[PDB]
Amino acid sequence: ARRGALIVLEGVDRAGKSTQSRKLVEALCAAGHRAELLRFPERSTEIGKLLSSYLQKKSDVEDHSVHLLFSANRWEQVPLIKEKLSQGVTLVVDRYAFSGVAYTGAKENFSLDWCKQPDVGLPKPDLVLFLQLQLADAAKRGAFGHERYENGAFQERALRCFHQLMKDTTLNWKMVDASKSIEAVHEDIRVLSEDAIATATEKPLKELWK
Amino acid sequence: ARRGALIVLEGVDRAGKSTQSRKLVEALCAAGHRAELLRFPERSTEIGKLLSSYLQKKSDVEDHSVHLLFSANRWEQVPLIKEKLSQGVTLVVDRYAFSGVAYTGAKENFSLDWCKQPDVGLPKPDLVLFLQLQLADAAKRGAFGHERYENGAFQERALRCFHQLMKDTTLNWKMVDASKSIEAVHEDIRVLSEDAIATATEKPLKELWK
Ligand SMILES: Nc1ncnc2c1ncn2[C@@H]1O[C@H](COP(=O)(O)OP(=O)(O)O)[C@@H](O)[C@H]1O
Ligand SMILES: Nc1ncnc2c1ncn2[C@@H]1O[C@H](COP(=O)(O)OP(=O)(O)O)[C@@H](O)[C@H]1O
Ligand SMILES: Cc1cn([C@H]2C[C@H](O)[C@@H](COP(=O)(O)O)O2)c(=O)[nH]c1=O
Ligand SMILES: Cc1cn([C@H]2C[C@H](O)[C@@H](COP(=O)(O)O)O2)c(=O)[nH]c1=O
Ligand SMILES: [Mg+2]
Ligand SMILES: [Mg+2]
Ligand SMILES: [Mg+2]
Repeated sequence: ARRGALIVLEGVDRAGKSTQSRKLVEALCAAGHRAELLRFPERSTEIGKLLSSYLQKKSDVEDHSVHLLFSANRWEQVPLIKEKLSQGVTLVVDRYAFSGVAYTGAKENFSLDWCKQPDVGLPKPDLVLFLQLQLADAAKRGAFGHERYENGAFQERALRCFHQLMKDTTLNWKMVDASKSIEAVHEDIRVLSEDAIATATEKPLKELWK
Repeated sequence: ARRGALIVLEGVDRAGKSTQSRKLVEALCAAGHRAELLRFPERSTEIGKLLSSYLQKKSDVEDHSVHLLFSANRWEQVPLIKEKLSQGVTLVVDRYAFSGVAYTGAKENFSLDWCKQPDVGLPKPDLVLFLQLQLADAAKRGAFGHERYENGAFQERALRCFHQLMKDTTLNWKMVDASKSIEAVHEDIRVLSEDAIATATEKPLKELWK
């Protein structure tokens, strides 16, 4: 059976990830692909609830612990991800391990190396779209929410960490100009996704960062 | 202020860790030290409950996720551990990161390296007592419990992983002949502990595996 592709959308807050992930799944399904939507954090699980409470500031969680919970929250979906891909379903994922490293990396004394380790071995995305736009342009998209990390200084530090990660050529990173209109960004992402879905059927799923 | 020592007790199931940890705290306090008892997993926290449910077989947890939860369960106590040690309190800990690596390492496809990473940077123990005894002798101490890992094949594989870890000379590992009587084992551990408490006041707390 021809496997589905694992496509991840990354970027800072308000980059358009959730909008574009939803629209990409809709468009791929309308074009005859079997595509499904996933997101991280997956706030529905027991770990997910801990993470949601933390992000809402309803609880405080030690920084290393929360970093590990974010990773554990990905691992608990790995059996499902592998099964779906093997069944031929393409998975469009709103955030993945890259957000995990970039957001914890925005905290002092968290090396990129330590942050990556827990996620070493996850299913490696076939395509990582980075929805690029200036933080000042993202800032024009209404106001910051009230969750943790939703402030200018944290986003700036997370973006710099994403830039560091984009130096890993082991991954198929594709820059997307996320400053355009919702429909224009969508078309760019959809074309990239269709190419990746066709090529993913030619090579086995690999392991991230290993 | 003269810091307390961080003393960890490790070993296979039924090696006497919990008995000896309790008795060591009692004896140190009776000798005028400020010593407190800790254990991992710390089953009282939100993460701890997840871990307890898993160990009781009330739930299944993906292996990488549970490994990370075990580590997160240590990290969430790090601020407390650091504060207590700095206040001069010696902490006697029933299991730590070594058990975390040895038990997950008993599962195929879990490298020692990947298992160590989440715990890299925890407070480094001043003394790691390994309560050594043949698994066949441990087996004579009543019957195996009903929790996960409480069977001969898993314990054998975990012991082999502990042997691998004991090759790290970066740690002050001390072998204890845990086959002796409760009181004899206790005296050996108590003498080792008193020496370590005196020397811990001379050097700062370090970071594990880094
Ligand atoms: N291309 C775009 N131009 C303008 N506003 C946009 C664009 N894409 C999304 N938005 C709006 O910006 C906000 C953030 O979009 P969202 O998709 O939720 O981003 P993210 O998940 O990256 O935070 C929402 O109000 C959304 O409607
Ligand atoms: N030295 C010893 N000799 C014989 N039985 C022992 C000894 N130490 C502990 N035990 C008994 O063995 C069992 C396991 O001891 P415990 O301290 O709970 O070990 P652990 O925490 O390593 O599983 C308990 O019934 C305990 O009373
Ligand atoms: C997936 C993931 C998200 N995050 C953050 C990024 C966002 O600030 C936050 C909520 O995500 P969201 O913006 O997609 O709703 O979680 C981490 O800190 N680590 C992670 O592993
Ligand atoms: C601390 C720790 C324990 N364990 C295991 C060892 C025991 O089988 C189990 C319950 O511990 P206990 O024997 O000390 O009650 O948890 C792990 O698998 N990982 C860990 O990080
Ligand atoms: Mg979003
Ligand atoms: Mg015990
Ligand atoms: Mg390494």
